Amino acid sequence: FVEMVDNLRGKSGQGYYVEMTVGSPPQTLNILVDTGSSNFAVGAAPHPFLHRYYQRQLSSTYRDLRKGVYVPYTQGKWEGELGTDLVSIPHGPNVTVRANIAAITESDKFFINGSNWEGILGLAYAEIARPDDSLEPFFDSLVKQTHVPNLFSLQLCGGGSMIIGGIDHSLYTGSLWYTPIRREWYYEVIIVRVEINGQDLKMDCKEYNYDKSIVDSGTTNLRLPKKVFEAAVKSIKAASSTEKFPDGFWLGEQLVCWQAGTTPWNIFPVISLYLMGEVTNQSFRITILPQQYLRPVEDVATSQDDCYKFAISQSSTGTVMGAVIMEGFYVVFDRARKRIGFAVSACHVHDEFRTAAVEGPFVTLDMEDCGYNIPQTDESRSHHHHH
Ligand SMILES: CCCc1cscc1C[C@H](NC1=NC(C)(C)Cc2cc(Cl)ccc21)C(=O)O
Ligand SMILES: [Zn+2]
Ligand SMILES: [Zn+2]
Ligand SMILES: [Zn+2]
Repeated sequence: FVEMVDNLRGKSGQGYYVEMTVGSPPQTLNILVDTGSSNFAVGAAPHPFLHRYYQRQLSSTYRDLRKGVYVPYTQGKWEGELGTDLVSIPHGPNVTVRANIAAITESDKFFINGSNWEGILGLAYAEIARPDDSLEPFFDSLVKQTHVPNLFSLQLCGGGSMIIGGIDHSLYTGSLWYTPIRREWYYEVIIVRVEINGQDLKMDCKEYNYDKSIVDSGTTNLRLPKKVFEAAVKSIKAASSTEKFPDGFWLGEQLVCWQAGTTPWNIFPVISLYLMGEVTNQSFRITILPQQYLRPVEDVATSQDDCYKFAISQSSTGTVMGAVIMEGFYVVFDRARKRIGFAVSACHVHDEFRTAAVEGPFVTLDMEDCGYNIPQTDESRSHHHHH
């Protein structure tokens, strides 16, 4: 897949984007790759932080679906008008498809200064598409209309590659290990064990996946459920206790610095997440270096210093394995086989003495179902799904 290597740009803090062309003649736009959502949505009116956007009036192949859509986040919102147009990925597969496109007409705190993407590509499943699961996501349209294989892989480099329809063995080293997709909505997986510098957190493993665990290229941080977040911070604090940081650091709200080149990497522990194997009673681990969760941020005054933000944060909506965790790894989203693969990426994050790793198997004489069952609402229970 030589044509698809290096088809991503961006960083964990602002997102990774791929070029896509919409309409005819083709309008080229840079589009955020988001495995945490399922809508293809592009800015479609002027915005102070955009200079280009999708002009529906310039596309001869645009069709209005005459239905609006409103997508609120905790942190902002986008809204728009649904339609369809021709869509290609110029540094992707040699195919063109008719896809749904939400033309974003208004938004709040969605587009950010200097991100360089004008739209989001929701790669997750129809169950979570807005307004409902009848709006076919982009990837489903791609596979249905072209028989490209039903899989894509992400190598995020903190630069990167989204390989559509296959696995490129140049982008990884060592074994690819697969964890099952628990349910096809988010890319949901199950964590069976957590260690921080070799020490087991020793929590009921359902706590790890409360109320889900997901792989999300649209989220910067590793996000952890409250109880797990507190046990991890306690453990990382213990390891690094030669350094007393302000509370705002552990909250992600403040940088901590050392003199250029002197950052004591060794006092920050590795985190291993053991993911359910394809074989019952097997798991494998992904091992995250401190350089993945302590992220450099160059502030104006501190030119003499390397300064860092803590990129693990508390969640009330489950574990999120966001971009800073994926950056170590070649991640295969094998929708055909309902599984996600992890291998050590060819773009390595390095540490003096330790390596981000993917290792297995680890066998357990049980476990234990570590999956959590989200309490079924009457709203969910009642919608009919006639497919
Ligand atoms: C790696 C992408 C990071 C990135 C680009 S813009 C903001 C971020 C940080 C991200 N939040 C968001 N992600 C996307 C996928 C764009 C969805 C969304 C919508 C709104 Cl209305 C506000 C923030 C975010 C996070 O919470 O971590
Ligand atoms: Zn190009
Ligand atoms: Zn019905
Ligand atoms: Zn349905």
